[PDB]
Amino acid sequence: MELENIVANTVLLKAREKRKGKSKKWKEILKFPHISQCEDLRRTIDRDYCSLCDKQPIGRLLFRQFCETRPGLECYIQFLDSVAEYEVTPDEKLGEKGKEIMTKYLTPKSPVFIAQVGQDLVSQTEEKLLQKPCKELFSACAQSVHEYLRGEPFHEYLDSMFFDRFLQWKWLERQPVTKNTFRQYRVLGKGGFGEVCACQVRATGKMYACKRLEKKRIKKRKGESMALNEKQILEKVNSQFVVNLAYAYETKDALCLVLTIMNGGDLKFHIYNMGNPGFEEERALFYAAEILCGLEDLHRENTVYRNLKPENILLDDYGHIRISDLGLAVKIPEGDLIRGRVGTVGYMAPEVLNNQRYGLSPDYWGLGCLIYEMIEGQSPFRGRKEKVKREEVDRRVLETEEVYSHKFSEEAKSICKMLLTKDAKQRLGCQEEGAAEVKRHPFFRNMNFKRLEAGMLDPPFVPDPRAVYCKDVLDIEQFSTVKGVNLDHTDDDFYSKFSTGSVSIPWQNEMIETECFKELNVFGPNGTLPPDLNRNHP
Ligand SMILES: NC(=O)c1cn([C@@H]2O[C@H](CO)[C@@H](O)[C@H]2O)c2ncnc(N)c12
Ligand SMILES: [K+]
Repeated sequence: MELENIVANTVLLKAREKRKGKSKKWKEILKFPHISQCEDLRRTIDRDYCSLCDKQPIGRLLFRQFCETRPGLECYIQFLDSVAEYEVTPDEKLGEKGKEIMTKYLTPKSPVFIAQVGQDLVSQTEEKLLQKPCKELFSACAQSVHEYLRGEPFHEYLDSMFFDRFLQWKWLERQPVTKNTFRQYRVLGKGGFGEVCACQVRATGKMYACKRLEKKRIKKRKGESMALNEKQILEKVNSQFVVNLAYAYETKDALCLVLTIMNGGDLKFHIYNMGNPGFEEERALFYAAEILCGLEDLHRENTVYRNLKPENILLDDYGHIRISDLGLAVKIPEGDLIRGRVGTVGYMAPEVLNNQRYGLSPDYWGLGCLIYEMIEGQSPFRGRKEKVKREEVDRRVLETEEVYSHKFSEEAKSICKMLLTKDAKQRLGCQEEGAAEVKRHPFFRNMNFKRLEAGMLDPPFVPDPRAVYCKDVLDIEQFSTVKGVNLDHTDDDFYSKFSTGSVSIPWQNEMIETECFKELNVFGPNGTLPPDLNRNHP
Protein backbone atom coordinates (compact mmCIF):
# COMPACT_ATOMS: atom_id res chain seq x y z
CA MET A 1 0.00 0.00 0.00
CA GLU A 2 1.47 3.37 -0.98
CA LEU A 3 1.09 6.01 1.74
CA GLU A 4 0.66 8.56 -1.09
CA ASN A 5 -2.70 6.84 -1.64
CA ILE A 6 -3.75 6.45 1.99
CA VAL A 7 -3.01 10.08 2.82
CA ALA A 8 -4.70 11.41 -0.32
CA ASN A 9 -7.93 9.61 0.56
CA THR A 10 -8.10 10.10 4.31
CA VAL A 11 -7.54 13.84 3.83
CA LEU A 12 -10.48 14.12 1.45
CA LEU A 13 -12.73 12.20 3.83
CA LYS A 14 -12.14 14.51 6.79
CA ALA A 15 -13.12 17.49 4.63
CA ARG A 16 -16.23 15.73 3.31
CA GLU A 17 -17.71 15.71 6.83
CA LYS A 18 -16.12 21.21 13.80
CA ARG A 19 -17.31 24.16 11.69
CA LYS A 20 -18.41 21.73 8.95
CA GLY A 21 -14.98 22.53 7.46
CA LYS A 22 -15.34 26.29 7.37
CA SER A 23 -12.43 28.69 7.70
CA LYS A 24 -11.88 30.37 11.05
CA LYS A 25 -12.43 33.97 9.89
CA TRP A 26 -15.56 33.36 7.80
CA LYS A 27 -17.62 35.96 9.68
CA GLU A 28 -15.10 38.60 8.64
CA ILE A 29 -14.59 37.36 5.09
CA LEU A 30 -18.36 37.45 4.54
CA LYS A 31 -19.04 40.54 6.64
CA PHE A 32 -21.82 42.72 5.22
CA PRO A 33 -20.71 46.11 3.87
CA HIS A 34 -22.43 49.21 5.12
CA ILE A 35 -25.48 49.82 2.95
CA SER A 36 -23.85 53.09 1.85
CA GLN A 37 -21.36 51.07 -0.21
CA CYS A 38 -24.05 49.47 -2.39
CA GLU A 39 -25.13 52.43 -4.50
CA ASP A 40 -23.81 50.91 -7.71
CA LEU A 41 -25.73 47.71 -6.94
CA ARG A 42 -28.78 49.74 -5.91
CA ARG A 43 -28.91 51.07 -9.48
CA THR A 44 -27.67 48.18 -11.61
CA ILE A 45 -29.85 45.46 -10.09
CA ASP A 46 -32.76 44.59 -12.37
CA ARG A 47 -36.04 44.93 -10.47
CA ASP A 48 -37.83 41.67 -11.19
CA TYR A 49 -40.19 40.00 -8.70
CA CYS A 50 -39.47 36.38 -9.62
CA SER A 51 -35.70 36.99 -9.73
CA LEU A 52 -35.40 39.13 -6.59
CA CYS A 53 -38.25 37.50 -4.65
CA ASP A 54 -38.27 33.90 -5.90
CA LYS A 55 -35.60 32.64 -8.29
CA GLN A 56 -32.68 34.03 -6.30
CA PRO A 57 -32.98 32.04 -3.05
CA ILE A 58 -31.67 34.67 -0.66
CA GLY A 59 -33.88 37.26 -2.33
CA ARG A 60 -36.73 34.80 -1.91
CA LEU A 61 -36.09 34.16 1.76
CA LEU A 62 -35.60 37.83 2.63
CA PHE A 63 -38.88 38.68 0.91
CA ARG A 64 -40.68 35.93 2.86
CA GLN A 65 -39.20 37.15 6.15
CA PHE A 66 -40.42 40.57 5.02
CA CYS A 67 -43.90 39.22 4.32
CA GLU A 68 -43.93 37.82 7.86
CA THR A 69 -44.03 41.43 9.09
CA ARG A 70 -47.31 42.33 7.36
CA PRO A 71 -50.00 39.91 8.62
CA GLY A 72 -51.92 40.61 5.43
CA LEU A 73 -49.11 39.10 3.36
CA GLU A 74 -47.86 36.22 5.54
CA CYS A 75 -51.09 34.41 4.65
CA TYR A 76 -50.49 34.61 0.89
CA ILE A 77 -47.03 33.20 1.59
CA GLN A 78 -48.63 30.41 3.64
CA PHE A 79 -51.20 29.89 0.88
CA LEU A 80 -48.68 29.39 -1.94
CA ASP A 81 -46.92 27.23 0.67
CA SER A 82 -50.06 25.15 1.24
CA VAL A 83 -50.45 24.87 -2.54
CA ALA A 84 -46.92 23.48 -2.68
CA GLU A 85 -48.10 20.77 -0.27
CA TYR A 86 -51.21 20.04 -2.35
CA GLU A 87 -49.08 19.86 -5.50
CA VAL A 88 -47.02 17.02 -3.97
CA THR A 89 -49.85 15.21 -2.20
CA PRO A 90 -50.63 11.75 -3.62
CA ASP A 91 -53.33 11.33 -6.26
CA GLU A 92 -55.01 9.24 -3.54
CA LYS A 93 -55.26 12.03 -0.97
CA LEU A 94 -55.38 14.92 -3.48
CA GLY A 95 -59.10 15.38 -2.88
CA GLU A 96 -58.69 15.57 0.88
CA LYS A 97 -55.67 17.87 1.05
CA GLY A 98 -57.60 19.92 -1.52
CA LYS A 99 -60.22 20.24 1.22
CA GLU A 100 -58.15 21.72 4.04
CA ILE A 101 -56.80 24.44 1.74
CA MET A 102 -60.32 25.29 0.58
CA THR A 103 -61.79 25.70 4.06
CA LYS A 104 -58.74 27.79 5.03
CA TYR A 105 -58.28 30.40 2.31
CA LEU A 106 -61.61 30.79 0.50
CA THR A 107 -64.44 31.24 3.01
CA PRO A 108 -64.99 34.97 3.62
CA LYS A 109 -64.59 34.06 7.32
CA SER A 110 -61.65 31.69 6.80
CA PRO A 111 -58.93 32.46 9.38
CA VAL A 112 -56.37 32.90 6.58
CA PHE A 113 -58.93 34.34 4.16
CA ILE A 114 -57.18 35.87 1.15
CA ALA A 115 -59.43 38.27 -0.75
CA GLN A 116 -57.08 39.21 -3.62
CA VAL A 117 -57.72 36.07 -5.67
CA GLY A 118 -61.15 36.69 -7.13
CA GLN A 119 -64.56 35.45 -5.97
CA ASP A 120 -65.12 33.93 -9.41
CA LEU A 121 -62.06 31.67 -9.25
CA VAL A 122 -62.91 30.28 -5.82
CA SER A 123 -66.16 28.93 -7.25
CA GLN A 124 -64.64 27.69 -10.51
CA THR A 125 -61.96 25.87 -8.53
CA GLU A 126 -64.47 24.77 -5.89
CA GLU A 127 -66.57 22.90 -8.47
CA LYS A 128 -63.39 21.37 -9.91
CA LEU A 129 -62.53 20.00 -6.46
CA LEU A 130 -66.09 18.70 -5.87
CA GLN A 131 -65.83 17.06 -9.29
CA LYS A 132 -62.29 15.61 -9.08
CA PRO A 133 -58.87 16.63 -7.70
CA CYS A 134 -55.78 17.49 -9.76
CA LYS A 135 -52.39 18.74 -8.52
CA GLU A 136 -52.75 21.62 -11.02
CA LEU A 137 -56.12 22.60 -9.51
CA PHE A 138 -54.91 25.76 -7.74
CA SER A 139 -52.51 26.61 -10.59
CA ALA A 140 -54.69 29.57 -11.58
CA CYS A 141 -55.28 30.60 -7.97
CA ALA A 142 -51.57 30.69 -7.13
CA GLN A 143 -51.05 32.59 -10.39
CA SER A 144 -53.73 35.11 -9.36
CA VAL A 145 -51.87 35.62 -6.09
CA HIS A 146 -48.52 36.10 -7.84
CA GLU A 147 -50.22 38.84 -9.87
CA TYR A 148 -50.93 40.68 -6.61
CA LEU A 149 -47.71 40.04 -4.69
CA ARG A 150 -45.71 41.33 -7.67
CA GLY A 151 -47.67 44.60 -7.52
CA GLU A 152 -47.88 46.62 -4.32
CA PRO A 153 -46.18 44.05 -2.01
CA PHE A 154 -43.16 43.80 -4.31
CA HIS A 155 -42.37 47.51 -4.28
CA GLU A 156 -42.91 47.57 -0.51
CA TYR A 157 -40.15 44.96 -0.10
CA LEU A 158 -37.85 47.09 -2.26
CA ASP A 159 -38.32 50.06 0.09
CA SER A 160 -37.67 48.20 3.34
CA MET A 161 -34.51 47.18 5.17
CA PHE A 162 -34.93 43.66 3.77
CA PHE A 163 -34.22 44.62 0.18
CA ASP A 164 -31.50 46.96 1.37
CA ARG A 165 -30.13 43.87 3.12
CA PHE A 166 -30.40 41.90 -0.12
CA LEU A 167 -28.10 44.43 -1.79
CA GLN A 168 -25.50 43.67 0.89
CA TRP A 169 -25.72 39.98 0.04
CA LYS A 170 -25.42 40.73 -3.68
CA TRP A 171 -22.29 42.76 -2.85
CA LEU A 172 -20.81 39.54 -1.44
CA GLU A 173 -21.99 37.54 -4.47
CA ARG A 174 -20.10 40.01 -6.69
CA GLN A 175 -16.84 39.48 -4.80
CA PRO A 176 -13.91 38.16 -6.87
CA VAL A 177 -13.00 34.48 -6.81
CA THR A 178 -9.40 33.32 -6.70
CA LYS A 179 -7.47 30.18 -5.87
CA ASN A 180 -7.60 31.43 -2.28
CA THR A 181 -11.35 31.09 -2.05
CA PHE A 182 -10.88 27.30 -2.25
CA ARG A 183 -8.51 24.66 -0.91
CA GLN A 184 -7.50 21.85 -3.29
CA TYR A 185 -7.72 18.20 -2.29
CA ARG A 186 -6.88 14.88 -3.91
CA VAL A 187 -7.25 14.53 -7.65
CA LEU A 188 -10.54 12.88 -8.60
CA GLY A 189 -9.95 12.27 -12.30
CA LYS A 190 -8.27 13.15 -15.56
CA GLY A 191 -10.33 14.42 -18.44
CA GLY A 192 -10.29 16.94 -21.25
CA PHE A 193 -7.62 19.60 -20.83
CA GLY A 194 -6.99 19.18 -17.10
CA GLU A 195 -7.95 17.32 -13.98
CA VAL A 196 -11.00 17.07 -11.72
CA CYS A 197 -10.25 17.65 -8.02
CA ALA A 198 -12.07 17.72 -4.73
CA CYS A 199 -11.78 21.25 -3.27
CA GLN A 200 -13.52 23.19 -0.53
CA VAL A 201 -14.42 26.84 -0.12
CA ARG A 202 -12.41 28.09 2.83
CA ALA A 203 -15.09 30.60 3.86
CA THR A 204 -18.11 28.28 3.61
CA GLY A 205 -16.57 24.81 3.70
CA LYS A 206 -18.84 23.55 0.92
CA MET A 207 -17.34 20.73 -1.12
CA TYR A 208 -17.09 21.01 -4.90
CA ALA A 209 -15.25 19.39 -7.82
CA CYS A 210 -12.77 21.66 -9.62
CA LYS A 211 -12.58 20.82 -13.33
CA ARG A 212 -9.28 22.43 -14.28
CA LEU A 213 -8.76 23.56 -17.88
CA GLU A 214 -5.02 23.95 -18.38
CA LYS A 215 -4.35 27.00 -20.50
CA LYS A 216 -1.36 25.55 -22.37
CA ARG A 217 -3.43 22.53 -23.41
CA ILE A 218 -6.28 24.66 -24.78
CA LYS A 219 -3.86 26.68 -26.93
CA LYS A 220 -2.10 23.54 -28.13
CA ARG A 221 -5.29 21.82 -29.32
CA LYS A 222 -7.33 24.80 -30.59
CA GLY A 223 -9.95 23.62 -28.10
CA GLU A 224 -10.65 27.21 -27.07
CA SER A 225 -14.26 27.11 -28.26
CA MET A 226 -14.68 23.63 -26.77
CA ALA A 227 -13.63 24.75 -23.29
CA LEU A 228 -15.69 27.94 -23.43
CA ASN A 229 -18.74 26.14 -24.75
CA GLU A 230 -18.63 23.66 -21.88
CA LYS A 231 -18.69 26.56 -19.43
CA GLN A 232 -21.71 28.35 -20.86
CA ILE A 233 -23.60 25.09 -21.40
CA LEU A 234 -23.01 23.99 -17.80
CA GLU A 235 -24.50 27.40 -17.00
CA LYS A 236 -27.53 27.30 -19.30
CA VAL A 237 -28.73 23.84 -18.26
CA ASN A 238 -30.44 23.82 -14.84
CA SER A 239 -31.31 20.18 -14.23
CA GLN A 240 -31.40 17.86 -11.23
CA PHE A 241 -29.43 15.26 -13.22
CA VAL A 242 -26.64 17.49 -14.58
CA VAL A 243 -23.72 19.06 -12.75
CA ASN A 244 -24.59 22.69 -11.97
CA LEU A 245 -21.86 25.33 -12.25
CA ALA A 246 -21.12 27.43 -9.17
CA TYR A 247 -17.92 29.37 -9.97
CA ALA A 248 -15.77 30.03 -13.03
CA TYR A 249 -12.42 31.77 -12.59
CA GLU A 250 -8.91 32.04 -14.01
CA THR A 251 -5.59 31.13 -12.41
CA LYS A 252 -1.99 31.82 -13.37
CA ASP A 253 -2.04 28.51 -15.24
CA ALA A 254 -5.61 27.35 -15.86
CA LEU A 255 -9.27 28.24 -16.22
CA CYS A 256 -11.56 26.51 -13.77
CA LEU A 257 -15.13 25.26 -13.52
CA VAL A 258 -16.34 24.58 -9.99
CA LEU A 259 -19.09 21.98 -10.26
CA THR A 260 -21.26 19.98 -7.94
CA ILE A 261 -19.24 17.30 -6.17
CA MET A 262 -20.22 13.65 -6.74
CA ASN A 263 -18.78 11.52 -3.94
CA GLY A 264 -20.32 8.27 -5.09
CA GLY A 265 -17.82 7.82 -7.91
CA ASP A 266 -18.51 7.35 -11.59
CA LEU A 267 -20.45 4.43 -12.99
CA LYS A 268 -17.54 3.09 -15.03
CA PHE A 269 -16.02 2.45 -11.62
CA HIS A 270 -19.06 0.82 -10.08
CA ILE A 271 -19.34 -1.55 -13.03
CA TYR A 272 -15.76 -2.84 -13.37
CA ASN A 273 -13.81 -1.79 -10.25
CA MET A 274 -16.29 -3.03 -7.70
CA GLY A 275 -17.72 -6.47 -7.03
CA ASN A 276 -18.90 -8.48 -9.99
CA PRO A 277 -18.99 -6.69 -13.36
CA GLY A 278 -22.15 -4.64 -13.75
CA PHE A 279 -25.04 -4.70 -11.28
CA GLU A 280 -28.58 -6.02 -10.98
CA GLU A 281 -31.27 -4.90 -13.41
CA GLU A 282 -32.99 -3.03 -10.58
CA ARG A 283 -29.98 -0.73 -10.28
CA ALA A 284 -29.63 -0.31 -14.05
CA LEU A 285 -33.26 0.77 -14.41
CA PHE A 286 -33.23 3.52 -11.78
CA TYR A 287 -30.06 5.11 -13.12
CA ALA A 288 -31.10 4.71 -16.75
CA ALA A 289 -34.33 6.55 -15.95
CA GLU A 290 -32.42 9.50 -14.46
CA ILE A 291 -30.03 9.54 -17.43
CA LEU A 292 -33.07 9.74 -19.69
CA CYS A 293 -34.50 12.65 -17.71
CA GLY A 294 -31.15 14.40 -18.00
CA LEU A 295 -31.04 13.90 -21.76
CA GLU A 296 -34.58 15.17 -22.22
CA ASP A 297 -33.67 18.31 -20.29
CA LEU A 298 -30.47 18.72 -22.33
CA HIS A 299 -32.57 18.40 -25.49
CA ARG A 300 -35.25 20.77 -24.20
CA GLU A 301 -32.45 23.35 -24.34
CA ASN A 302 -31.78 22.05 -27.87
CA THR A 303 -28.37 20.67 -26.93
CA VAL A 304 -26.73 17.36 -27.87
CA TYR A 305 -24.27 15.52 -25.63
CA ARG A 306 -22.21 13.10 -27.80
CA ASN A 307 -20.06 12.02 -24.83
CA LEU A 308 -22.19 9.39 -23.07
CA LYS A 309 -20.06 6.74 -21.33
CA PRO A 310 -20.16 5.49 -17.72
CA GLU A 311 -17.01 7.44 -16.82
CA ASN A 312 -18.91 10.70 -17.45
CA ILE A 313 -21.98 9.67 -15.41
CA LEU A 314 -21.50 10.20 -11.68
CA LEU A 315 -23.22 9.12 -8.49
CA ASP A 316 -24.05 11.51 -5.68
CA ASP A 317 -24.15 10.89 -1.93
CA TYR A 318 -27.72 9.60 -1.90
CA GLY A 319 -27.63 7.45 -5.02
CA HIS A 320 -28.94 9.84 -7.65
CA ILE A 321 -26.81 10.59 -10.69
CA ARG A 322 -25.81 13.43 -12.97
CA ILE A 323 -24.09 13.88 -16.32
CA SER A 324 -20.58 15.31 -16.49
CA ASP A 325 -18.05 16.57 -19.05
CA LEU A 326 -20.35 18.52 -21.35
CA GLY A 327 -17.33 19.70 -23.31
CA LEU A 328 -18.45 17.68 -26.35
CA ALA A 329 -21.94 19.22 -26.45
CA VAL A 330 -23.06 21.92 -28.87
CA LYS A 331 -26.31 23.82 -29.24
CA ILE A 332 -27.91 23.05 -32.60
CA PRO A 333 -29.27 25.74 -34.96
CA GLU A 334 -32.85 24.65 -35.46
CA GLY A 335 -33.45 22.65 -38.63
CA ASP A 336 -29.81 21.76 -39.37
CA LEU A 337 -27.40 18.86 -38.90
CA ILE A 338 -23.72 18.95 -37.91
CA ARG A 339 -20.76 16.90 -39.14
CA GLY A 340 -18.34 15.98 -36.36
CA ARG A 341 -15.99 12.99 -36.08
CA VAL A 342 -15.80 13.49 -32.31
CA GLY A 343 -16.47 11.15 -29.41
CA THR A 344 -14.90 8.25 -27.56
CA VAL A 345 -14.18 4.95 -29.24
CA GLY A 346 -17.11 2.54 -29.03
CA TYR A 347 -19.55 5.17 -27.73
CA MET A 348 -20.09 6.85 -31.12
CA ALA A 349 -23.27 6.50 -33.11
CA PRO A 350 -22.98 5.23 -36.69
CA GLU A 351 -23.72 8.74 -38.00
CA VAL A 352 -20.85 10.22 -35.98
CA LEU A 353 -18.50 7.44 -37.14
CA ASN A 354 -19.23 8.14 -40.83
CA ASN A 355 -18.65 11.93 -40.55
CA GLN A 356 -22.39 12.16 -41.50
CA ARG A 357 -24.71 15.00 -40.52
CA TYR A 358 -26.82 14.26 -37.45
CA GLY A 359 -29.04 15.92 -34.89
CA LEU A 360 -30.24 14.69 -31.49
CA SER A 361 -29.92 11.08 -32.60
CA PRO A 362 -26.49 10.01 -31.24
CA ASP A 363 -27.68 10.61 -27.66
CA TYR A 364 -30.24 7.79 -27.79
CA TRP A 365 -27.50 5.59 -29.26
CA GLY A 366 -25.48 6.27 -26.13
CA LEU A 367 -28.39 5.59 -23.78
CA GLY A 368 -28.60 2.10 -25.22
CA CYS A 369 -24.82 1.74 -25.00
CA LEU A 370 -24.92 2.38 -21.26
CA ILE A 371 -27.97 0.27 -20.42
CA TYR A 372 -26.43 -2.77 -22.12
CA GLU A 373 -23.11 -2.21 -20.34
CA MET A 374 -24.61 -1.79 -16.87
CA ILE A 375 -26.46 -5.11 -17.14
CA GLU A 376 -24.18 -7.15 -19.38
CA GLY A 377 -21.00 -5.91 -17.68
CA GLN A 378 -19.24 -4.99 -20.93
CA SER A 379 -19.58 -2.70 -23.92
CA PRO A 380 -22.16 -4.00 -26.45
CA PHE A 381 -19.38 -3.96 -29.09
CA ARG A 382 -16.14 -4.41 -27.08
CA GLY A 383 -14.92 -6.77 -24.38
CA ARG A 384 -13.80 -6.01 -20.84
CA LYS A 385 -10.01 -5.66 -21.10
CA GLU A 386 -10.20 -6.44 -24.83
CA LYS A 387 -7.37 -4.83 -26.77
CA VAL A 388 -8.92 -3.85 -30.10
CA LYS A 389 -7.49 -1.39 -32.60
CA ARG A 390 -10.15 1.27 -33.12
CA GLU A 391 -10.73 0.38 -36.77
CA GLU A 392 -12.52 -2.86 -35.86
CA VAL A 393 -14.70 -1.49 -33.06
CA ASP A 394 -15.61 1.15 -35.65
CA ARG A 395 -16.47 -1.64 -38.09
CA ARG A 396 -18.41 -3.60 -35.47
CA VAL A 397 -20.62 -0.66 -34.51
CA LEU A 398 -21.67 -0.20 -38.13
CA GLU A 399 -21.78 -3.78 -39.44
CA THR A 400 -22.30 -6.21 -36.56
CA GLU A 401 -25.21 -6.23 -34.14
CA GLU A 402 -25.04 -6.62 -30.37
CA VAL A 403 -25.47 -9.88 -28.44
CA TYR A 404 -27.65 -10.40 -25.36
CA SER A 405 -27.55 -13.01 -22.60
CA HIS A 406 -29.92 -14.46 -19.99
CA LYS A 407 -29.01 -11.51 -17.76
CA PHE A 408 -31.22 -9.29 -19.94
CA SER A 409 -34.91 -9.30 -19.14
CA GLU A 410 -37.31 -9.28 -22.07
CA GLU A 411 -37.80 -5.54 -21.61
CA ALA A 412 -34.09 -4.82 -21.12
CA LYS A 413 -33.25 -6.73 -24.29
CA SER A 414 -35.87 -4.83 -26.27
CA ILE A 415 -35.10 -1.24 -25.26
CA CYS A 416 -31.45 -1.81 -26.14
CA LYS A 417 -32.06 -2.98 -29.71
CA MET A 418 -34.57 -0.21 -30.36
CA LEU A 419 -32.02 2.32 -29.10
CA LEU A 420 -29.13 0.47 -30.80
CA THR A 421 -30.59 0.72 -34.29
CA LYS A 422 -28.12 1.48 -37.08
CA ASP A 423 -30.71 3.49 -39.03
CA ALA A 424 -31.06 6.85 -37.29
CA LYS A 425 -34.50 7.24 -38.91
CA GLN A 426 -35.87 4.23 -36.99
CA ARG A 427 -34.10 4.84 -33.67
CA LEU A 428 -36.16 4.93 -30.49
CA GLY A 429 -36.66 8.50 -29.30
CA CYS A 430 -35.04 9.91 -32.46
CA GLN A 431 -38.57 10.25 -33.85
CA GLU A 432 -40.55 13.44 -33.33
CA GLU A 433 -41.81 11.98 -30.03
CA GLY A 434 -38.30 12.42 -28.60
CA ALA A 435 -37.55 11.19 -25.09
CA ALA A 436 -41.27 10.50 -24.59
CA GLU A 437 -41.00 7.42 -26.84
CA VAL A 438 -38.35 6.02 -24.52
CA LYS A 439 -40.25 6.86 -21.31
CA ARG A 440 -42.81 4.26 -22.43
CA HIS A 441 -40.82 1.15 -23.22
CA PRO A 442 -41.87 -1.49 -20.69
CA PHE A 443 -38.22 -1.60 -19.59
CA PHE A 444 -39.21 1.51 -17.59
CA ARG A 445 -42.33 -0.21 -16.29
CA ASN A 446 -43.46 0.65 -12.74
CA MET A 447 -41.06 3.59 -13.20
CA ASN A 448 -43.14 6.68 -12.45
CA PHE A 449 -41.02 9.21 -14.34
CA LYS A 450 -43.00 12.15 -12.96
CA ARG A 451 -42.22 10.85 -9.47
CA LEU A 452 -38.54 10.28 -10.35
CA GLU A 453 -38.05 13.79 -11.77
CA ALA A 454 -39.33 15.01 -8.38
CA GLY A 455 -36.78 12.90 -6.49
CA MET A 456 -39.28 10.89 -4.41
CA LEU A 457 -37.84 7.53 -5.53
CA ASP A 458 -35.09 6.25 -3.26
CA PRO A 459 -31.95 5.13 -5.15
CA PRO A 460 -31.53 1.34 -4.99
CA PHE A 461 -27.85 1.64 -4.16
CA VAL A 462 -26.72 4.14 -1.50
CA PRO A 463 -22.95 4.90 -1.52
CA ASP A 464 -21.49 4.63 1.95
CA PRO A 465 -20.27 8.02 3.23
CA ARG A 466 -16.93 6.53 4.35
CA ALA A 467 -16.02 5.31 0.86
CA VAL A 468 -14.20 7.02 -2.00
CA TYR A 469 -15.62 5.20 -5.02
CA CYS A 470 -12.79 6.24 -7.28
CA LYS A 471 -9.46 4.93 -8.53
CA ASP A 472 -6.71 5.58 -6.03
CA VAL A 473 -4.82 8.82 -6.49
CA LEU A 474 -1.66 7.05 -7.64
CA ASP A 475 -3.65 5.04 -10.22
CA ILE A 476 -4.99 8.11 -12.05
CA GLU A 477 -3.64 8.60 -15.57
CA GLN A 478 -1.51 11.66 -16.25
CA PHE A 479 -0.78 13.77 -19.32
CA SER A 480 2.52 14.24 -21.18
CA THR A 481 2.88 17.67 -19.54
CA VAL A 482 2.71 20.19 -22.38
CA LYS A 483 5.77 22.43 -22.53
CA GLY A 484 7.33 24.97 -24.85
CA VAL A 485 4.02 26.78 -25.47
CA ASN A 486 3.92 30.50 -24.58
CA LEU A 487 0.63 32.19 -23.75
CA ASP A 488 0.20 35.49 -25.61
CA HIS A 489 -1.94 38.46 -24.67
CA THR A 490 -4.22 37.58 -27.60
CA ASP A 491 -5.82 35.03 -25.27
CA ASP A 492 -6.37 37.34 -22.29
CA ASP A 493 -9.72 38.26 -23.86
CA PHE A 494 -10.98 34.67 -23.87
CA TYR A 495 -9.63 34.19 -20.33
CA SER A 496 -11.66 37.27 -19.35
CA LYS A 497 -14.83 36.04 -21.06
CA PHE A 498 -14.45 32.64 -19.42
CA SER A 499 -13.71 33.95 -15.92
CA THR A 500 -17.14 35.26 -14.97
CA GLY A 501 -16.70 34.71 -11.24
CA SER A 502 -19.44 33.25 -9.10
CA VAL A 503 -22.78 32.12 -10.46
CA SER A 504 -25.45 34.24 -8.81
CA ILE A 505 -28.10 31.74 -7.75
CA PRO A 506 -25.69 28.92 -6.82
CA TRP A 507 -23.53 31.16 -4.65
CA GLN A 508 -26.61 32.13 -2.65
CA ASN A 509 -27.52 28.50 -2.10
CA GLU A 510 -24.05 27.92 -0.66
CA MET A 511 -24.55 30.71 1.88
CA ILE A 512 -27.98 29.29 2.70
CA GLU A 513 -26.83 25.68 2.69
CA THR A 514 -23.67 26.28 4.71
CA GLU A 515 -25.87 28.17 7.24
CA CYS A 516 -23.72 31.23 6.52
CA PHE A 517 -26.85 33.10 5.46
CA LYS A 518 -28.70 31.81 8.53
CA GLU A 519 -26.03 32.95 10.98
CA LEU A 520 -25.23 36.24 9.23
CA ASN A 521 -28.73 37.37 8.18
CA VAL A 522 -29.75 38.98 11.46
CA PHE A 523 -31.10 42.39 12.37
CA GLY A 524 -31.25 44.73 15.35
CA PRO A 525 -33.45 43.90 18.34
CA ASN A 526 -37.23 44.14 17.90
CA GLY A 527 -36.67 43.94 14.15
CA THR A 528 -34.73 47.20 13.94
CA LEU A 529 -32.05 48.49 11.62
CA PRO A 530 -28.59 47.06 12.39
CA PRO A 531 -25.60 49.42 12.16
CA ASP A 532 -24.56 48.27 8.68
CA LEU A 533 -27.94 49.46 7.30
CA ASN A 534 -28.38 52.71 9.29
CA ARG A 535 -27.13 55.57 7.12
CA ASN A 536 -28.13 58.22 9.69
CA HIS A 537 -25.26 57.54 12.12
CA PRO A 538 -23.26 54.46 13.16
N1 LIG B 1 -16.81 17.66 -13.77
C1 LIG B 1 -16.56 16.30 -14.11
O1 LIG B 1 -16.58 15.98 -15.25
C2 LIG B 1 -16.24 15.22 -13.01
C3 LIG B 1 -15.33 14.16 -13.16
N2 LIG B 1 -15.30 13.43 -12.05
C4 LIG B 1 -14.47 12.22 -11.87
O2 LIG B 1 -13.26 12.41 -12.54
C5 LIG B 1 -13.22 11.60 -13.75
C6 LIG B 1 -12.60 12.44 -14.83
O3 LIG B 1 -13.55 13.14 -15.60
C7 LIG B 1 -14.66 11.13 -13.93
O4 LIG B 1 -14.75 9.91 -14.64
C8 LIG B 1 -15.15 11.01 -12.50
O5 LIG B 1 -14.65 9.84 -11.88
C9 LIG B 1 -16.17 13.96 -11.13
N3 LIG B 1 -16.48 13.56 -9.86
C10 LIG B 1 -17.37 14.26 -9.16
N4 LIG B 1 -17.98 15.34 -9.65
C11 LIG B 1 -17.71 15.77 -10.88
N5 LIG B 1 -18.37 16.93 -11.43
C12 LIG B 1 -16.77 15.07 -11.68
K1 LIG C 1 -20.94 -4.21 -9.29
